Amino acid sequence: QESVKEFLAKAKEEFLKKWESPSQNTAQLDHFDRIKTLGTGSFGRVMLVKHKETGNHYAMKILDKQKVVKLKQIEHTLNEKRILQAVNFPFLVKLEFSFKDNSNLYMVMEYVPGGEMFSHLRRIGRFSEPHARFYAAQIVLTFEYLHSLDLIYRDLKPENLLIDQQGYIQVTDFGFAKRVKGRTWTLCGTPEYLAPEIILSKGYNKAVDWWALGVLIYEMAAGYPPFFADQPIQIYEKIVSGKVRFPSHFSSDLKDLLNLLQVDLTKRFGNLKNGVNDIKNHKWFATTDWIAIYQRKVEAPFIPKFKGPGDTSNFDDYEEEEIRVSINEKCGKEFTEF
Ligand SMILES: O[C@H]1CN[C@H](c2nc(-c3ccc(F)cc3)no2)C1
Repeated sequence: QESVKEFLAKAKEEFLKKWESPSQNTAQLDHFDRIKTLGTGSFGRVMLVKHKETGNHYAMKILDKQKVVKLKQIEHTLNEKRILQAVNFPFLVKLEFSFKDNSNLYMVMEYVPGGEMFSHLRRIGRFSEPHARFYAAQIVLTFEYLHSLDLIYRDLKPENLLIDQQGYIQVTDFGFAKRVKGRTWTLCGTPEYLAPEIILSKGYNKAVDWWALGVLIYEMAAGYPPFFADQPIQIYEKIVSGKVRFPSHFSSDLKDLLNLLQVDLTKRFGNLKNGVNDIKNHKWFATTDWIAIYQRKVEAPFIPKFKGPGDTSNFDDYEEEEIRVSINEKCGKEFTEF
């Protein structure tokens, strides 16, 4: 459709202008009050903060430079910030500011108070097909956008999909996203969502995101992932096997679409001559109005319960640790471009 082709051509022009001249150093730490830890990992965490002059709330991702170096995440961290400052799409969390100091790297993002899709899925058990289809359509459009910019996302899982005040998705965590025109080789991603070609250490491409969409749709509609097992090595054996079992409650159209979980990447939907259109035109999506979804004109199946833009009740509790800043600069060379 020409209107879609023209939209994507403008989207790539605007991305490239920011990609080639990235913003830097657009805030500082003492402009914000720290409120609460929203999540934690091996080299970073995310904290709710409030801007002291405007009163606006944000989610601030804080990375310790020395730990980034030690866990071999330098390039990944530079990818994350350079991509986030350049993209713009209705279903991607927005980067508002970025900066660094002697000790840390900071990405200040919009705060989405409805919490992770993962929490809501585990509460209710499983989503109906219409409810799963509403979220899946947003991921299909987001991947069409990212792939047209030559970006692979590589971290799709329910924990990275936040639910906003209108019940739509905001994708967060660009820590494994990368600009790739051909193949790439890094081992990364959560075990249950890895495509076979990642597990087998091959040069892989954007088809790994369409595989991960198949895992996400199965998990939303079943309540558990298709290759579940107790330990990673057992998960990986099931992934490479070519076999999947579907619950009897799945529709025949859903089973047929889940062409996404095709072990041969050269036969996988999203990676054929018609690209994303094989997914968008599949019978499981026959009731989906793609333009209305993009315009946020569809009524969502679920509106999260929260009291206001500072409420943290849809996130969980972590031990609260200091944000320390050394008097000496650490790892200045490695992070020059941030
Ligand atoms: O053998 C026992 C122990 N684990 C099994 C299990 N059942 C599910 C499940 C989750 C959500 C659903 F909607 C449906 C089923 N997850 O684990 C049952």
